[PDB]
Amino acid sequence: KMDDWEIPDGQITVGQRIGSGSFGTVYKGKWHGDVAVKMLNVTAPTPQQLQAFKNEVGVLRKTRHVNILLFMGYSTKPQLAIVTQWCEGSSLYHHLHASETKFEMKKLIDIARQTARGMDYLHAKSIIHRDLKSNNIFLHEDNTVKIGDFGLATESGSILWMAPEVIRMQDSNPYSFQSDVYAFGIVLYELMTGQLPYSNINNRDQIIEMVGRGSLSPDLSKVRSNCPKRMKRLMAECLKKKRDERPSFPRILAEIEELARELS
Amino acid sequence: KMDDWEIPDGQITVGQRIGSGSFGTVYKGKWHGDVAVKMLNVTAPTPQQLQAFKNEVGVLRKTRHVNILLFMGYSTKPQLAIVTQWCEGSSLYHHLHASETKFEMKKLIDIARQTARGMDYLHAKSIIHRDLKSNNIFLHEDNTVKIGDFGLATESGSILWMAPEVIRMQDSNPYSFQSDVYAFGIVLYELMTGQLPYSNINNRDQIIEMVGRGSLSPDLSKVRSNCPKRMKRLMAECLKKKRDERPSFPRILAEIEELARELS
Ligand SMILES: Cc1ccc(C(=O)Nc2ccc(CN3CCN(C)CC3)c(C(F)(F)F)c2)cc1C#Cc1cnc2cccnn12
Ligand SMILES: Cc1ccc(C(=O)Nc2ccc(CN3CCN(C)CC3)c(C(F)(F)F)c2)cc1C#Cc1cnc2cccnn12
Ligand SMILES: [N+]
Ligand SMILES: [N+]
Repeated sequence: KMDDWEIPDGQITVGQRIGSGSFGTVYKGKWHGDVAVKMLNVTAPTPQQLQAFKNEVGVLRKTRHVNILLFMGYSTKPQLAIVTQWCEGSSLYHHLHASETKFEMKKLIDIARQTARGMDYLHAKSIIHRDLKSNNIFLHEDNTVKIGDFGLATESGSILWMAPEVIRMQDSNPYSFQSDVYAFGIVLYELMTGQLPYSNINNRDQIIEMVGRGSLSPDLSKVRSNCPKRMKRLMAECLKKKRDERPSFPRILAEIEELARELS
Repeated sequence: KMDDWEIPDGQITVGQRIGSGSFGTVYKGKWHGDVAVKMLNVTAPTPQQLQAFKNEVGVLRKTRHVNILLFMGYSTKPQLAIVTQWCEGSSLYHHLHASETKFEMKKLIDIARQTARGMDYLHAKSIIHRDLKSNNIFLHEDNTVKIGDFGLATESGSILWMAPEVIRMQDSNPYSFQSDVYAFGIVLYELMTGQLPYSNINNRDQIIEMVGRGSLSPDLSKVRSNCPKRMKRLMAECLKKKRDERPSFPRILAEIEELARELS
């Protein structure tokens, strides 16, 4: 039952504020070591806010994997809050797009590989991320990928990871395993090029229209010269405009693991 | 309910055998990346073996902390098995007592600190380890302590970590939070001296008798010259012959965290 992960009031020490976001405000904290606490920052949660809290706790409780941010518990007083492990360092987004760090290809592949492990796990439990993007991939201790859904803005933007069908939305719910695969394709692009797609287009509404219609797609000729050819091909497959031509994660993971195994 | 963490048959790939032990046989495996699988290696589990399996799953399910080995799931077919994350490297025992590695003091303190985090967490949930010893402290990636209860023999032996009251056993069940604190004291000794206590005594039965009676205790004059004085004092307190003079983990952890914070 849910109360097994309830942390009684008074035990958590809230420290430095990290950021407010779409899912609450995040702090560093102490509770049997370092933790992160995401607070619903709100005077009277409505029943919808309560349901959403419950939903996040419910899904996080189903995850036990080294590449999924570790859920540790929740509290309902002093306020609504979710507690996770504390990750040191910063996001993949931060490393690629807003830092002097340039990773070696082995490391780039290892990041890809870990990210694929996490996603394969989530898909195996029928969990659809919907917000996979480099800013939701934390490089804990610069080494271990932790996927989360942090809701913190970068230093929609996020429309860069959306599959064509997600942008078009001609049915109610266009999200799927295959849409997460597309987003993962865009993370691969980021890794293998160092860049965000469509850097030479300055109108987010044209990017939206054009990706939706199939007239614009990421320029794969930009991948670095030492990107393995099978990586570039997998990326192309993850980015297929037609949802059902994209591969599934078990195959994605196996093929990346094969690339990583060869580079010693 | 328990079945939420059941992994269906066929999904796990069992690889290299690691060791048989007191709690089953351990293999490296693949399941959405690397895992360890501990197999009950047995043709017809008795009801006691089944209960013990359930007990291990039940306790491991209550743990979500970065310094407790991550439980991931179990199977009941092909055989009884528990699945955890795969730890790279080796045990603390291995590093201190059977390797060329000599750690710096900062690192030794950080190991102490992480181990204290894990133990404080387990005690906060009323979990008594009973087998805390350096061979049950894994240094994952040489950096992150993962406490488990692996049951694998080293390259009782384990009587070295037993508090006097545990050896004497004048009541049925001499185990407690305070007995885990003593064992942690002996891990501190290992860290700060590089050695097992009582290396100049070759009769395990005399060590047993004498620790039980209070006539023999670890020689703390052996700690390395750069061991902080407050560390040496905490170790002395964790090793108190009288159970109730030993500190609790919240205090143990706070004082180690204070030592670690000062060394930058
Ligand atoms: C305190 C906290 C609480 C919660 C979460 C959080 O990630 N929530 C989460 C919600 C849902 C899902 C899965 N769903 C996605 C939606 N989808 C519709 C359904 C499936 C997942 C996922 F991991 F499974 F992806 C995570 C993160 C933080 C953090 C933190 C933290 C830790 N270190 C640092 C360092 C700097 C900054 N922050 N930080
Ligand atoms: C597959 C597997 C399954 C289970 C366990 C296991 O640790 N079980 C466990 C049972 C009980 C308890 C707590 N109780 C102690 C008793 N006490 C009476 C009650 C409280 C805990 C603890 F972590 F909480 F301590 C752990 C470990 C392995 C492993 C592995 C593995 C992973 N990487 C490697 C690399 C090399 C070798 N092995 N390996
Ligand atoms: N990082
Ligand atoms: N290690």
